[PDB]
Amino acid sequence: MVLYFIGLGLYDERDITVKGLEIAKKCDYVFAEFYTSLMAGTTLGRIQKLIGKRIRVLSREDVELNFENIVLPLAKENDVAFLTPGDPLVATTHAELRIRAKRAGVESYVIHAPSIYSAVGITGLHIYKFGKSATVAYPEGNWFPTSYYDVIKENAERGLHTLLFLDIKAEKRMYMTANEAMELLLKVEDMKKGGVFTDDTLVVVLARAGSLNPTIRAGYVKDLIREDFGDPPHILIVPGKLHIVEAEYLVEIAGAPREILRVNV
Amino acid sequence: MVLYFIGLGLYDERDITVKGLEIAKKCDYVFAEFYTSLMAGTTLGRIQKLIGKRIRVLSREDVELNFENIVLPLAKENDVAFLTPGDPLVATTHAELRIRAKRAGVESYVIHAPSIYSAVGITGLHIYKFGKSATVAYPEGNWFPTSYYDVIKENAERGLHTLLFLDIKAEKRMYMTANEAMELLLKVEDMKKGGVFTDDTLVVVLARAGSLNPTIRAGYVKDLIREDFGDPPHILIVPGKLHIVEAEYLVEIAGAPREILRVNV
Ligand SMILES: Nc1ncnc2c1ncn2[C@@H]1O[C@H](CSCC[C@H](N)C(=O)O)[C@@H](O)[C@H]1O
Repeated sequence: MVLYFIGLGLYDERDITVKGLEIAKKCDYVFAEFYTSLMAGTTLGRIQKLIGKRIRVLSREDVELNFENIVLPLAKENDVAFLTPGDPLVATTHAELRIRAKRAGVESYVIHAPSIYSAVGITGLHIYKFGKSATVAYPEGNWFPTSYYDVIKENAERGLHTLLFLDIKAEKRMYMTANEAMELLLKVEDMKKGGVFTDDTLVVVLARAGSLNPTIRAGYVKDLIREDFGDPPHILIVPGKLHIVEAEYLVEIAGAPREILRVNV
Repeated sequence: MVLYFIGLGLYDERDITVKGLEIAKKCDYVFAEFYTSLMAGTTLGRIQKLIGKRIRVLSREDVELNFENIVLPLAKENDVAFLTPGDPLVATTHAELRIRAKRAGVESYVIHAPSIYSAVGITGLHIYKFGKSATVAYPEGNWFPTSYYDVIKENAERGLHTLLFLDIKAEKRMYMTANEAMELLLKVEDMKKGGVFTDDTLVVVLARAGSLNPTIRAGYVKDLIREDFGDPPHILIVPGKLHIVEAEYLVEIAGAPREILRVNV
């Protein structure tokens, strides 16, 4: 009669909360989705070993089209867990699943976990200064989406930071790198000429948040565009004007050039 | 030797990540602060029992004025952990503490935990649509903070949602309720008269996120301003223009008036 939405956290199998783990262990059935994002620091096998139960993986179609035929029927007479990378319901499509549960007469509860949305606090940038967020999508064929560029423009003009989620082909486990994102943005700039993203733009790259050894780097595009930030996942942030405290953290912790202390504050 | 900043999560001792728990258990000294937020579902004793270590609680003065005199000295020859509610670097000034650690020649690591900043996803509002955030602070003496009103105005004009952290005076055991925040906002509205926050404004309240049964309510200020949302902590949200699915979730899950389903595109 109960469905638990449980977050797995940021990077590996230990990023789930104690609450999430203990509840998952006592569930009769455990399902999981890895299409909204991936858990780069672990494997399905390691998550399964930790929880001590078979993990039934579901595709985007299984969920979006058949959630009520696959998960809810069992949740009706058993305790069922639905694992998701990060924090449940951050992904835009997850919320509606609780309405499906209600419609089916199934109680649902949410067990939170760390999300990249909040983990970016490790960049030293003040969380309250983050504006609207966006996703940088790979252009394909004759389609060249650029809405993320406008998001940066609107946040930056108001002195706000912009969190940029990078494209991920979950199924193929292929990640867009911060370098690729920077090239795209430079390409978009050359087309819109909005003076939003150039070689002189200060950016912050956060890779493998959740790991004990994430890569946190800050600097100008001209210098970071060909830098190796390590294995995925990568997150790109275009900060707005900096509070001196934010700048000092970027210099001392993220290796930012001293120049940001006088150019970006 | 090393210093770990470990988040404890949203509501109780089990909101800590497995990674955080396993590391805390092996530290030589464990310190913590409980003034940045309120964990309403646990006690110091329960946290101490879970980690199996005595926890030395520090006050705001201890941290802000003497972190480098109380904590860092021990981290030079021991493994030390500093625990905090929620995520250690969200809506706190703890990031600066990493700079102090560096200058003291101490390596520091960050272990994330569920944060209210991302847990708001449980309201059904799209996380990427949240703009700049703000804090509603208690007026003191002749000083009456009003910056949060302008943040709402700015976000709303862009169609973005506004997350409002509510004030806390830990040593006095005072936790601002959503009701008190709404009352303060109505007063700022009468002063600035910008039509930003009125009796007809739609708001969302999230109380005790992290618990299995948090209070999630949506409705007009005139109806919710006197409603009992239960024990603190509370967070207040002023949505921008709603997507149809956001409205559906607020109606189905947060008990919002069915009329909001009819969005004015
Ligand atoms: N479980 C919870 N439910 C509702 N609001 C919460 C909450 N935890 C924190 N808050 C809100 O956030 C304020 C503290 S701000 C510090 C937040 C913390 N670092 C985190 O990551 O969550 C509180 O006064 C309250 O308004």
